[PDB]
Parts: sequence; structure tokens; C-alpha cells
Amino acid sequence: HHWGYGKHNGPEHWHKDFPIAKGERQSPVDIDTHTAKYDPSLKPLSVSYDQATSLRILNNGHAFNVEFDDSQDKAVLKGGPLDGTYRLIQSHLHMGSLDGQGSEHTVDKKKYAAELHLVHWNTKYGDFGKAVQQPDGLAVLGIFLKVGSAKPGLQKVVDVLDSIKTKGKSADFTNFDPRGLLPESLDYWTYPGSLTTPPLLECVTWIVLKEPISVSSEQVLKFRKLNFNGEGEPEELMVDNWRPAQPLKNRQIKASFK
Ligand SMILES: [Cu+2]
Repeated sequence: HHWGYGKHNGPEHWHKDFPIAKGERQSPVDIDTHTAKYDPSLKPLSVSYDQATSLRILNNGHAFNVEFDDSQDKAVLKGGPLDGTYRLIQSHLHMGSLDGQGSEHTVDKKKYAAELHLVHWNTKYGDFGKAVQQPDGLAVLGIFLKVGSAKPGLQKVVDVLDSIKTKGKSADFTNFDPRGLLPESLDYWTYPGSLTTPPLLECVTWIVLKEPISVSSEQVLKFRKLNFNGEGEPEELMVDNWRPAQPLKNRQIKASFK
């Protein structure tokens, strides 16, 4: 019924309800490190996540989510390919069923265990709603996740996952710090893209970080136990909720690093 990631409602079906699914700037895409090119005009990336603004954590049937207070500029994104200030409004995790898959964007065909997305909107549009209606309304920072050492900033979250196991559930969480999710390096690739889930609006400036972060298998496994389904329904594990790479058409992927 509702769009999804199954065989009967997965990505390859979306185009029937959202013709833009076959647009000219769809995400995610595969990053060919030796096709993408350094762009000397890109300014430095500014990830000012000083004042934490996390509010809720929830299961919306599509993925694990975190909502932030976007009333002020307490967590914004500036610099890089961006013109203006972009406000962080939410974050979600794309998880795989196996350690070898999960990420939406790929690097030279390589898939990661998962991909985190931090969504920000151009504060020049009044609100999120009017932003997505614009080509330069969104800025999504994508962060790759590989299995290994445990990520501290994720434990506290992983500890209360059972409180949002099924769709429609949510738990207050003012404890979430998007700083604890960032890798050491802020090198990235940027390209004009879209949302990776319906409506698939082509309103996104993508900033994918080259350096992945590590998470333990315990943390991963706990994320693989969320459910696509609601309470009192046949269990459907929330895994492989990622859209495969889309045609780059002839878009240019730029590197922030030489
Ligand atoms: Cu996403």
C-alpha cells in the first residue's frame, strides 16, 4: 500500500506514483572517485552544531528518525557549495540487512553498512515546507557507517531503541548530538540531487563525507531490530531501507579535496 522497500512497494515501483523517480537529478548515485573532480571554488564547509537541538526520536515506518528544534540557527550548515544558511531539522539512518550493504550512495561501487542523513533547509525560505519546493531548499549531509569500533554518541540512542520498535512510536530525546556522528575529516563530494524516498523532490544539495564512521556490530544489530510494521502486526525488520544508485545523467560530482 504505502510506498516502501519490499518487492511490491520498493524503489522500482515508486515511479508510478512519483514520475520524478526517473528525473534528471535523482539520488543516491555512485561516486566514481576518478570522475568526480576537485572544485577550487568550493568554500570551506562549516558544520556549526554548537547548540544542541534534539527533541524526539521516532519510528515512522521508513527508518529510525531524530527531530531537532529548528526555530533558531543553533545547528546550521554553511560554506562548501552552499549559498546561505541551512537549518538542521532531522536525521535518519538507512540500514542494511548485511554488513556489506546499506548505504545509499556508493564510492566506486562500494556499499557501506549504513548511511546517515542529516537534513537541513535554506533559512531563506521561511520554513521546511517551502524549502523542498525549491531546487536549493535542502542540504543533506550524508555520513557512511562501517562496522568496527563502537560509536559513543550512538550508545545512548541504541539503549532506548526498544521504545520506538514499531512504526508510529516516538520517545523524547534531547540528548542527541549530531556532532558525535561526524568523522574526523570533513572532505566530501557534492552534487545536485534529490530526496531518496518519495516524493523524491529534486531539491537537494548533497554533501557526502568521504570518511566513514565506525559503529560496533552490537550497535548495528540493535538498529536492525526496529520494525517497518506497527504494534500487533507480523514482524518486518527495518533493514535494507536504502534506494539503489540512480542514473547520474550528466551531473557533475565535485570533490572538496585535491
Ligand atoms: Cu535519507
